[PDB]
Amino acid sequence: PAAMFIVNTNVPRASVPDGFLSELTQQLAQATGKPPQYIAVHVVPDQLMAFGGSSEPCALCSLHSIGKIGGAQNRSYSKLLCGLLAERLRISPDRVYINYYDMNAANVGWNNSTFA
Amino acid sequence: PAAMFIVNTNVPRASVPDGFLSELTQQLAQATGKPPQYIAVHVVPDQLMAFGGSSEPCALCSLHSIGKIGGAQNRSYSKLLCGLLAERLRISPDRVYINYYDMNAANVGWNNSTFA
Amino acid sequence: PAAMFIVNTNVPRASVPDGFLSELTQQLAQATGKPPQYIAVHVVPDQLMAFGGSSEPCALCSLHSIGKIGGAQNRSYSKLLCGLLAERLRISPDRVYINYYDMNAANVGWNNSTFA
Ligand SMILES: CC(C)c1nn2ccccc2c1C(=O)[C@@H](C)N
Ligand SMILES: [Cl-]
Ligand SMILES: [Cl-]
Ligand SMILES: [Cl-]
Ligand SMILES: [Cl-]
Ligand SMILES: [Cl-]
Ligand SMILES: [Cl-]
Ligand SMILES: [Cl-]
Ligand SMILES: [Cl-]
Ligand SMILES: [Cl-]
Ligand SMILES: [Cl-]
Ligand SMILES: [Cl-]
Repeated sequence: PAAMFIVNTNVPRASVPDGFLSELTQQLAQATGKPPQYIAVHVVPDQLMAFGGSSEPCALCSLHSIGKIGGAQNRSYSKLLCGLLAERLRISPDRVYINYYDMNAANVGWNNSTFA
Repeated sequence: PAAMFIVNTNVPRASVPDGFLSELTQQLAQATGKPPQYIAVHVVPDQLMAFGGSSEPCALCSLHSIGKIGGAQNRSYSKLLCGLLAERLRISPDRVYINYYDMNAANVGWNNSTFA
Repeated sequence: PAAMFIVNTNVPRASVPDGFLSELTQQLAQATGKPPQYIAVHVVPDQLMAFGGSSEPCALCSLHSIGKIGGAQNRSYSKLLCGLLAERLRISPDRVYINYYDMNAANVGWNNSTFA
């Protein structure tokens, strides 16, 4: 039942608020319905990035999840996650892409095995 | 109609030209037929990498796009992108991998929603 | 026949042993049956990450391969790779995810073309 969220951004590290990784863990566990134990978060600041040819603040993100991915769900995750990047990192939501991936359990390794 | 291009390389940051992300943005806009506003670019230098067991300059890259991905198009993008990586980052084209992803609009978040 | 392996971890760079990239290359070549010349490896230490909300050592990894991906094969790769991360980076196997991707040859660029 794993899920993992990565955010890559040109915002500097010092502008990522204390607790951001915990907030992402908590809110993604609520949004996906998964226990927080199985949510992993990876935040990558200070990146060399451009969005539409502008180097103003932006983010490129991915959510990989075993299940809980689909049309309506992804719209709800995007409202949640773009809102968090706007409020916490001051990145405009129209300068964020988030790619969503529904992983088959047999294609996710954990603890010397897979979830298949 | 988003697209995005990521380059991970062991070439040092000082060797990535200041104009490289703009050059990639413009050349990918032309190659995909998309307005440059829709293209995001991310360059990640100074990485700990090996390609075929050697740590000479190399790159591992990804192009994710809503449409404009397919057998013939991907052959053409590989020539474009190997040319840019060879000239601007001094990477031999046989030390470049590019993974191509045709993303469904429902699986790309932007601006608080998805493109579906 | 390309394959590539990426490990992202919060373990510090100084904790990644000399020879780790070579060990990954050789062990993956053996595991996948591919010649090492086709294997790329990418290790990303010092990352800002959490797994289950905790920032104890963890890793998020990916193996992309043209073929040699499947249920039993991925279980075997997970035992190998978690074992290497435990022995070499001191990361607990229950704090590792590895995502496996079977890439179509037409979607992997190399040297001015694709593998199709
Ligand atoms: C030069 C040769 C040994 C060679 N190096 N190499 C590195 C990565 C991926 C493929 C290849 C390859 C090939 O034989 C082509 C035809 N697949
Ligand atoms: Cl679930
Ligand atoms: Cl934090
Ligand atoms: Cl999958
Ligand atoms: Cl679209
Ligand atoms: Cl080697
Ligand atoms: Cl070398
Ligand atoms: Cl998709
Ligand atoms: Cl070889
Ligand atoms: Cl199998
Ligand atoms: Cl182990
Ligand atoms: Cl594919």
